[PDB]
Amino acid sequence: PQITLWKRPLVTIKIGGQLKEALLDTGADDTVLEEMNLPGRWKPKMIGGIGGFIKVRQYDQILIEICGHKAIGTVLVGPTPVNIIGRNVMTQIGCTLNF
Amino acid sequence: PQITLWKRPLVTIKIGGQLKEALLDTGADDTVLEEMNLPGRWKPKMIGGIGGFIKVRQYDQILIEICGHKAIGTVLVGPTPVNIIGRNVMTQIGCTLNF
Ligand SMILES: CC(C)CN(C[C@@H](O)[C@H](Cc1ccccc1)NC(=O)O[C@H]1CO[C@H]2OCC[C@H]21)S(=O)(=O)c1ccc(N)cc1
Repeated sequence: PQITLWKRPLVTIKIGGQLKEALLDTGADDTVLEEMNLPGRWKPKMIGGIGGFIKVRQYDQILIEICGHKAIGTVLVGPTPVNIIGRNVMTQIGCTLNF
Repeated sequence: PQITLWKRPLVTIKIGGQLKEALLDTGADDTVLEEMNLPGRWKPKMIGGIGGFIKVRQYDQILIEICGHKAIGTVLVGPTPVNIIGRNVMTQIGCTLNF
């Protein structure tokens, strides 16, 4: 779909059999989700924002479904205030910016 | 133009007579710029993100020029690691997400 930006660009994702709302974030390099129940192994990692860093668990090769599209890639799980879909996923569903 | 997301959606902006590189950030409600010399009055404000919060100076009715397109609105200045063009400006230049 085409999405204007007068509101936050929220989309419904399905990941690990769970339904969540996440922000389409062109300013995010990778995908970060609030604390969630994901299966498998993971390697620690820290990511920085506008206020500093957070420590997260990096899961590899995780299936995400967004508004009918499917993507596999790295998902970071940690104390983010909001679920964010980063560029690593949006490239796989063909998301573009247009002005 | 149309912008894929395989790399950071960086653009060049003209503000306060200065040229700067900024990241088009659909995940940012407000525009936040690194420390820079801006004229006018302002009000203190704090904004939050990944890792915590930061103190910024809130400038209102500030002119921004991106790819010729002109916008006017609130510009926050403070210790952000990256210049961010938020939804408050992208809406004025007709920016949309498309997938
Ligand atoms: C977390 C969002 C709800 C809000 N953020 C916008 C977001 O795009 C930031 C904007 C951003 C971009 C670069 C550096 C700091 C902040 N990017 C970010 O945190 O991404 C991190 C996760 O993947 C990595 O990608 C880059 C940093 C990592 S934010 O920077 O904190 C922000 C919050 C409020 C306003 N008014 C303006 C900006």
